[PDB]
Formats: sequence, structure tokens, C-alpha cells
Amino acid sequence: MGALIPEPEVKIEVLQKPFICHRKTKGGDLMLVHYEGYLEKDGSLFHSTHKHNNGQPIWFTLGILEALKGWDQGLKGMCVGEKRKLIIPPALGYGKEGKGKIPPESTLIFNIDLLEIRNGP
Repeated sequence: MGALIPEPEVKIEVLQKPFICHRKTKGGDLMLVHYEGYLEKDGSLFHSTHKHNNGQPIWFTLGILEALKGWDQGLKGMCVGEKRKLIIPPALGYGKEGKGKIPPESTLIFNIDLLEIRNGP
């Protein structure tokens, strides 16, 4: 019974949220983020800015399917200084194909810290 199968959806946990919030992310915003990505099955790290990007954060454009679908679903309405944990099912991650350090059908965990927001083009 297909009718009882829900659409894949990210679980969002807010790990840290500052008292201050001047601005929340919206579609087209540039987000400066640190992240750590883990495999849910064993908790092992597969990619992080800290380890795989020489300790440097990266820019991500929200809401244009620039990266994982789960990122677009999980990073809206976020303020600078906020840290979220996303549990991303494979259909919103790397799917049946997987990639590189990610096997097919992997559930993923991302801890993502928002450092800065800028206007997008």
C-alpha cells in the first residue's frame, strides 16, 4: 500500500541556537558553513570542512539544488551561529548510486554550522 509510504524527509535537530537573530536564510542566500558528514550506520566521518578542506568553511547557495536535496530541506530559516544536525535518508543524499566514500542507500548525518549569510546573485 503506496498510500501509507511517506515521502523521504530530513530530520532536523537544532544543536545550538543563539539568542540573537538578525536574519534567517532564504532561497538564493549564500551561506558560509562548516560541516561534518557521517554515515549513520557506524557514525564514521566521510567528509568535513575541518579535515578535507584544510580547516576552511565553504559557501553554499540555498534552494537551487546546488548540493544534496537534504541540504535544501534542512538549512532554511537558519541564523548565524546556529548549528543543526540533519539525518538525511538516501533519497535526499547520494541515493542508490552513492559516491566515493558513500555506499548505495546510505543514511547520512550532517552537523552544519552557519557562520555568515550573504545576498546571492
